[PDB]
Amino acid sequence: ATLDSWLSNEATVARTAILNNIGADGAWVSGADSGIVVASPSTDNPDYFYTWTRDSGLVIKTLVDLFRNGDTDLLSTIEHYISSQAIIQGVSNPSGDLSSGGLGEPKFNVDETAYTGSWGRPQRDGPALRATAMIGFGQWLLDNGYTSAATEIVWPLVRNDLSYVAQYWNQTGYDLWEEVNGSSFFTIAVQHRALVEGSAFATAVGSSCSWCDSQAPQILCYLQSFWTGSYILANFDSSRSGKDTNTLLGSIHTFDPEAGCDDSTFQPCSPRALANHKEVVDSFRSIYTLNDGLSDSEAVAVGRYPEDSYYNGNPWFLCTLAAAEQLYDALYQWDKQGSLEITDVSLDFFKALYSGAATGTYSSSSSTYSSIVSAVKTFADGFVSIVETHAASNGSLSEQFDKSDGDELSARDLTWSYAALLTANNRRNSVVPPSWGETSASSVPGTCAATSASGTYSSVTVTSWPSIVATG
Ligand SMILES: *[C@@H]1O[C@H](CO)[C@@H](O[C@@H]2O[C@H](CO)[C@@H](O[C@@H]3O[C@H](CO[C@H]4O[C@H](CO[C@H]5O[C@H](CO)[C@@H](O)[C@H](O)[C@@H]5O)[C@@H](O)[C@H](O[C@H]5O[C@H](CO)[C@@H](O)[C@H](O)[C@@H]5O)[C@@H]4O)[C@@H](O)[C@H](O[C@H]4O[C@H](CO)[C@@H](O)[C@H](O)[C@@H]4O[C@H]4O[C@H](CO)[C@@H](O)[C@H](O)[C@@H]4O[C@H]4O[C@H](CO)[C@@H](O)[C@H](O)[C@@H]4O)[C@@H]3O)[C@H](O)[C@H]2NC(C)=O)[C@H](O)[C@H]1NC(C)=O
Ligand SMILES: *[C@@H]1O[C@H](CO)[C@@H](O[C@@H]2O[C@H](CO)[C@@H](O[C@@H]3O[C@H](CO)[C@@H](O)[C@H](O[C@H]4O[C@H](CO)[C@@H](O)[C@H](O)[C@@H]4O[C@H]4O[C@H](CO)[C@@H](O)[C@H](O)[C@@H]4O)[C@@H]3O)[C@H](O)[C@H]2NC(C)=O)[C@H](O)[C@H]1NC(C)=O
Ligand SMILES: C[C@H]1O[C@H](O[C@H]2[C@H](O)[C@@H](O)[C@@H](O[C@H]3[C@H](O)[C@@H](O)[C@@H](O)O[C@@H]3CO)O[C@@H]2CO)[C@H](O)[C@@H](O)[C@@H]1N[C@H]1C[C@H](CO)[C@@H](O)[C@H](O)[C@H]1O
Ligand SMILES: *[C@H]1O[C@H](CO)[C@@H](O)[C@H](O)[C@@H]1O
Ligand SMILES: *[C@H]1O[C@H](CO)[C@@H](O)[C@H](O)[C@@H]1O
Ligand SMILES: *[C@H]1O[C@H](CO)[C@@H](O)[C@H](O)[C@@H]1O
Ligand SMILES: *[C@H]1O[C@H](CO)[C@@H](O)[C@H](O)[C@@H]1O
Ligand SMILES: *[C@H]1O[C@H](CO)[C@@H](O)[C@H](O)[C@@H]1O
Ligand SMILES: *[C@H]1O[C@H](CO)[C@@H](O)[C@H](O)[C@@H]1O
Ligand SMILES: *[C@H]1O[C@H](CO)[C@@H](O)[C@H](O)[C@@H]1O
Ligand SMILES: *[C@H]1O[C@H](CO)[C@@H](O)[C@H](O)[C@@H]1O
Ligand SMILES: *[C@H]1O[C@H](CO)[C@@H](O)[C@H](O)[C@@H]1O
Ligand SMILES: *[C@H]1O[C@H](CO)[C@@H](O)[C@H](O)[C@@H]1O
Repeated sequence: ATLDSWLSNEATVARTAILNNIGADGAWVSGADSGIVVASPSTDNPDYFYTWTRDSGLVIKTLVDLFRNGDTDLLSTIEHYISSQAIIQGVSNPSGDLSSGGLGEPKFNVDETAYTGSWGRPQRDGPALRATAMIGFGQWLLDNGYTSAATEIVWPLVRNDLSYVAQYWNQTGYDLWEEVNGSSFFTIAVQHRALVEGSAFATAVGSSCSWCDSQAPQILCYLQSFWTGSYILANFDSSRSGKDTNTLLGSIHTFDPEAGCDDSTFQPCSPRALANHKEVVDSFRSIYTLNDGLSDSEAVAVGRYPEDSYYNGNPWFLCTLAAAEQLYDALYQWDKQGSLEITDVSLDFFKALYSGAATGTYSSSSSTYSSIVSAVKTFADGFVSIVETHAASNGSLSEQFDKSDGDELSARDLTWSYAALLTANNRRNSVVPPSWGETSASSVPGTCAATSASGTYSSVTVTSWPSIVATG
């Protein structure tokens, strides 16, 4: 259809736009140092001309996955990013130094200097996201015979971030939206993932991560507290409803293609994540004029949380895309398992799309399965069509689009918007990321403990990169 063709062209635009926003040769961000991912080229109203640890880590993980799938030209970009982080980790900033909390700093200036003004800090998701981005590249290096680069450059950088996560996971901080000082779902979810794949990577390079091992099960134990019985609470210490796309992002960014529909890790197809999907998406149905007249079986424009007032509270391209991505992931999981189960917890999600839905197990050859997957795919594509409808004529994607008229607003050419388009398109095409080991990390301890483990910190100096030749 036109969505299919639009997506193919948009994937090309998205890749180009991301590169334009990375220093020091990116066309839109002159001034940014080598390997520095800039959030948006907007220098004023709003000023997003900074580098955030979260946006950078999410964008680089996307590029690493494209690279591993054959986009070999991205090699230099990834190397520059890793080199830049060896420096950033050691930059003294308002959150502290390398070994005293500095790794939790949310953003830095594009020239690698500290941002010293007031900001919601620290944001503890950053080190976890950066670790996940680097581990993926480290895995490729190991697999392709560049052991020294993996052991001497990547591992030591990752070791710093993993130590930060194990030491401070059980402390409050700001959420991914940089507004709530408390304990956040997305953050705890990505931290659990990071420690698990961090331990595997440490073993692979001939080292160890005892703090990853002792803390991962405890983070998972705590993660269970976020389930309210009807949806996933986005944050503790908040007065809001708790319905927030923060939870959809937590699910899609911790999606493991080898995982079943596991409730303990909130996988995309788990009953808990499906129930949550409907609760979150439904919260935007009556608050945006853009959604007027749409039925419960139709996709709608999705924002961050219903109480949002940032730029008056509007839908976000990356949030609308996350709503579609969780469903593409679920379709993949059901297909791989050869069945789909409907439980009392997820019944409402299914009933809204297929009125004949009833609890039970449906094999992939059954009529019910066929009806449900068709309806889910159409629903998911619906979210992507809304994005297509409001993207600029040349493919530009801003941070937000107007709740009433759909015009683009806030930061223009937002790097994260482009990465979210790339991942949603990939999942739609059944292109999935490497597994992180969820199948051996979904067991919940019988008793949760408020605890931590201190790892180790050491400054890394990147002398040089071996002449890596990527072909495939
Ligand atoms: C698809 O097509 C679109 C349309 O062409 C493409 O988007 C355009 O892309 C160009 C870049 O190629 C952007 O140019 C920059 O513009 C800003 C100014 O932007 C503001 O003003 C614009 C014009 O307003 C006037 O005209 C319009 C239309 O007639 C009218 O509506 C308005 O009322 C007014 O009369 C606005 O259009 C623009 O709006 C957009 O952005 C908003 C905020 O993000 C957003 O909310 C809106 O929805 C809208 O999207 C906005 O209000 C210039 O400041 C900027 O200039 C810098 O960069 C150029 C090089 O690109 C350089 O020559 C300049 O010297 C300057 O350099 C500084 O900034 C750079 C980073 O941006 C940095 O690298 C430099 O080192 C330097 O930085 C230093 O100085 C700054 C000083 O503040 C400091 O902060 C730094 O720290 C540092 O010291 C560009 O000229 C267009 O804005 C943009 N247009 C739109 C509509 O988005 C799109 O890219 C295409 N997509 C694809 C995939 O191809
Ligand atoms: C450090 O780790 C320890 C160990 O894991 C953490 O301790 C656990 O903390 C959770 C969260 O506080 C706690 O769960 C609460 O248990 C209470 C009963 O024992 C519940 O009454 C409480 O209810 C809230 O959460 C429900 C979902 O579980 C919601 O349905 C309900 O509406 C409540 O949420 C509202 O109220 C809270 C107030 O707590 C508010 O913050 C929310 O925004 C919302 O308005 C919880 O279920 C566990 O009992 C604790 N476990 C142990 C062993 O002590 C500790 O929190 C961690 N600290 C940090 C900073 O990470
Ligand atoms: C770029 C972010 O801009 C906003 O965040 C600022 C906000 O404007 C400030 O007012 C202040 O917010 C404080 C509240 O005023 C106060 O009531 C209480 O909530 O504490 C907060 C924090 O001190 O600081 C924050 C920054 O911490 C906006 O609200 C954020 O959502 C914006 N973040 C987005 C952009 C960024 C880069 O692309 C993304 O990483 C992030 O996920 C986005 O949400
Ligand atoms: C998640 O991982 C646990 C082990 O930690 C398994 O028991 C479970 O079945 C799922 O694979
Ligand atoms: C599954 O595994 C976890 C550790 O990963 C245990 O804590 C739990 O008790 C169960 O054996
Ligand atoms: C947190 O608590 C655990 C036990 O609950 C310890 O093993 C750890 O050293 C830290 O004190
Ligand atoms: C993490 O925090 C615990 C306290 O909960 C300490 O015991 C540990 O040494 C580390 O600092
Ligand atoms: C936690 O504690 C260890 C020692 O117990 C330190 O090496 C680490 O830097 C952090 O302070
Ligand atoms: C923690 O452990 C690392 C790795 O052994 C040391 O290099 C560091 O100095 C600290 O003692
Ligand atoms: C801690 O570890 C780093 C990484 O190997 C070294 O660069 C530093 O000198 C210290 O031994
Ligand atoms: C590790 O940290 C030191 C400062 O302690 C820096 O000089 C180095 O560049 C790296 O960031
Ligand atoms: C990397 O190594 C250099 C020395 O070669 C240190 O100065 C730096 O702090 C980091 O340990
Ligand atoms: C690259 O190699 C030099 C060799 O002298 C080290 O000093 C530096 O710390 C980095 O590992």
